[PDB]
Amino acid sequence: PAFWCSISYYELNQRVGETFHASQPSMTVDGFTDPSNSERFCLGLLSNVNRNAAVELTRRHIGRGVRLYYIGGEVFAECLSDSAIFVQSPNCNQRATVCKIPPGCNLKIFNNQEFAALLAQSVNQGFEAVYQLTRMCTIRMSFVKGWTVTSTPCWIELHLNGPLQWLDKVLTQMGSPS
Repeated sequence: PAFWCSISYYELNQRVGETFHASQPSMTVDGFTDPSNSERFCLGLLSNVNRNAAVELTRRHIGRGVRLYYIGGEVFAECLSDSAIFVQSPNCNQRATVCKIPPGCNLKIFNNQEFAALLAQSVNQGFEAVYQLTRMCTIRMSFVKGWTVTSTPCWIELHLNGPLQWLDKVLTQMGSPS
């Protein structure tokens, strides 16, 4: 996939900034006021007229944030911030729980071997069963405070394009012969 994922930033229930499209296998999402580029999604420059003290307080603790890694269809997250990050990944929980990644730690947030196995099995269950897997292609992550997700001050939503494109391909193959 051209862009392995798209990342959208949120402040409580408010969408902030444009969607980040990841083209590099490794990149960071941090709270710095630097311009974003292919290797970093910087949340510090983003403005929000309706931003309260709670959100601005959290934003100051993001720091180095999180480094995301894409390899072999798998996705890993590493907490660079000195405050923890919290991930809600259906695929990860498949082994709605929120995982806490403390400072300096790492976790595989998307297992493509697990996904492939669930996909092969889901085909036998029908179109709807395969489509249900789209839910594992969306991962939410919050900075500093864990958790609805709209109740956390700073969070991002990732959409994994590789798995989604694969699901599209399979669903297409399931076209009824009639």
